[PDB]
Amino acid sequence: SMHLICQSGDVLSARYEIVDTLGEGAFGKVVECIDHKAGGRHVAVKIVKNVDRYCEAARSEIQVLEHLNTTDPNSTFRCVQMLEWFEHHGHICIVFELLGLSTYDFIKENGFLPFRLDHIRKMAYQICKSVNFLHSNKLTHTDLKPENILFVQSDYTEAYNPKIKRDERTLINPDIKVVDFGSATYDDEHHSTLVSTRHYRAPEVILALGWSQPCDVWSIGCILIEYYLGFTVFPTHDSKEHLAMMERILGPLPKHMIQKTRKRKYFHHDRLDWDEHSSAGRYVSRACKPLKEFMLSQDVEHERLFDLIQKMLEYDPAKRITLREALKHPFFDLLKK
Ligand SMILES: Nc1ncnc2c1c(I)cn2[C@@H]1O[C@H](CO)[C@@H](O)[C@H]1O
Repeated sequence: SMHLICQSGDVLSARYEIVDTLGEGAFGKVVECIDHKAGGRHVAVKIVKNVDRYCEAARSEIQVLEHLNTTDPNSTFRCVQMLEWFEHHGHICIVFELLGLSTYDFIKENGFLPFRLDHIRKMAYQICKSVNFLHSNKLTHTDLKPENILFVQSDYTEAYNPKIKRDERTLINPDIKVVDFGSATYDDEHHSTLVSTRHYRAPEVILALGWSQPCDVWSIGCILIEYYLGFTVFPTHDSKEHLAMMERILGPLPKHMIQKTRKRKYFHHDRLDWDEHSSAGRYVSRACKPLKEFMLSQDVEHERLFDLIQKMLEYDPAKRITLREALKHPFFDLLKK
């Protein structure tokens, strides 16, 4: 059991002393450690469950990272640096540079308040650039979400905010890196139709129409909205409900995608088989609404962000904006000189 080897004070590989837990996922956990063979430098160690599927994903992640960290040794494109890996009591352990809080945890610890728009702009730009780098190297991440975007330094300043009537944390440096390459898939590898359920899943994934780089762009759209609102606009883990939410926010799915899907169960006469008047249906109607109605201001920068988000949430992955195009969107003009 992981609990036997992941506690504060334990030593891994005769080297890494566990300080505390940084975070957890399906795979196991990530712990901060003091590296006694590198002068006491603190690092992050990802301790992977001794379970086939996660061992496999960990081996894949290692191969992806060897490739990315070799192609981009200075982390210009902001993928986390893997320092090494080892085994410990049958657990794969991957050692990474220590980063700050995930963008998820920062939001959580700031009372679910959104990020300020200028930070959203910088972070969005970096995410697009980082993931575009992956896209340039024939990779799709597939598991982009706020937990997998981390601040390089999550240090903040804190003031009372009269407008919200609560104390607010403001981030000092919004620079990020992307983590978790355990699902990342190369173009020449099999893109399994089977993908497991998230808030950040693209419609082509849910409908098993095949996926590739565009599914990442969808996820990034979901992320940006969450950064803007402080909460997710797809809070479900049921697929059909997810599709009903999409329809409420973005309009009906394209007929041609509905026609092509193997997932006939969701539909009836090429319309989503969804009772709006069920208790779940009434929840979807009242919680979800057309995308633009989530805007907190009509100011032009808000309108620019939402225009980009809308393009990232194009249903048809063949028509969805690419990250290469996203990087030229007007929302990013303020970052250029
Ligand atoms: N290198 C790192 N430095 C600091 N924290 C890290 C990492 C990595 I790799 C992951 N995490 C934390 O663990 C959570 C699940 O991966 C993430 O969501 C995050 O909270």
